Amino acid sequence: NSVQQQLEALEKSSGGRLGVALINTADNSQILYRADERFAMCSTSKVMAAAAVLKQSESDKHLLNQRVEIKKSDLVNYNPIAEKHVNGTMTLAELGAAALQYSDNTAMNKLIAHLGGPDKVTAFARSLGDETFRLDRTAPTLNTAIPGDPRDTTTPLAMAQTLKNLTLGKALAETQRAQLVTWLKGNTTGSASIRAGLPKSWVVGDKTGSGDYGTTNDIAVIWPENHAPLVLVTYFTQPEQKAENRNDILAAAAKIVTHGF
Ligand SMILES: *C(=O)[C@@H](NC(=O)/C(=N\OC(C)(C)C(=O)O)c1csc(N)n1)[C@H](C)NS(=O)(=O)O
Repeated sequence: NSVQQQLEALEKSSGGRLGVALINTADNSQILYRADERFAMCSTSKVMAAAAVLKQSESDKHLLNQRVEIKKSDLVNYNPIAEKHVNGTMTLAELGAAALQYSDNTAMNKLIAHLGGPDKVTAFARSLGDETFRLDRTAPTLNTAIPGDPRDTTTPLAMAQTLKNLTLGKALAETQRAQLVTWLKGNTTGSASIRAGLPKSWVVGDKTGSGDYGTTNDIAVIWPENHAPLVLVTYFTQPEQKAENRNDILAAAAKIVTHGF
């Protein structure tokens, strides 16, 4: 059956709602499934916050090494890196690395605070031509992922387009683009998500997110060995608040849409 039929069948088996957008940069073709529907981004939103700081750094050569004080009161629900630095400092670069590669929620919050609040992350997305993205809350409440809640949402297509712009395209000056890509490639949290649906030796940069309603997300740039890059967003969410997360669904979707590549 067709790729579309395969995705529909995956969603049917899934017990939830699947959103996929793949951009094949070889020919600019797309594989879209519920790609204009809103999903809670959860921690995939951290890419936008880190990139907003990278944009600022273009015009401030001291920004990435700027010290940020980490206090006990900054710790939240999940902060494996920031907890190592309580009573000390981390640089903005180190906070970007922790936010993206470990999904440290304290690090995300420091990025947001530095920028001046969630609305400034939204403004940065808008500056990239993304009319869809919105950040409304800090971590961890940005991961509540309540069905139909527009807060902290985007669509798979909007996020795939913006991720392509960020990592391979026109959003950031070169040094900054390269830094974002280095961060994403070194992600530690994505083994069982998109990466698990791909050949083991393909190079991937990604950012995961998991929240309530079993909301299980991953956004990736994928470099095949003999082909142009693919940009892939896989979002998944479920009807019940305490549903288990389902990274296996994301891996399955990735395998479906990258077949033949
Ligand atoms: C981002 O998506 C972020 N999610 C959370 O902080 C929530 N749970 O995360 C962990 C991994 C601890 C979990 O047990 O699911 C969460 C659930 S409900 C709520 N308000 N927050 C995590 C840290 N990012 S990820 O990339 O590791 O998924």
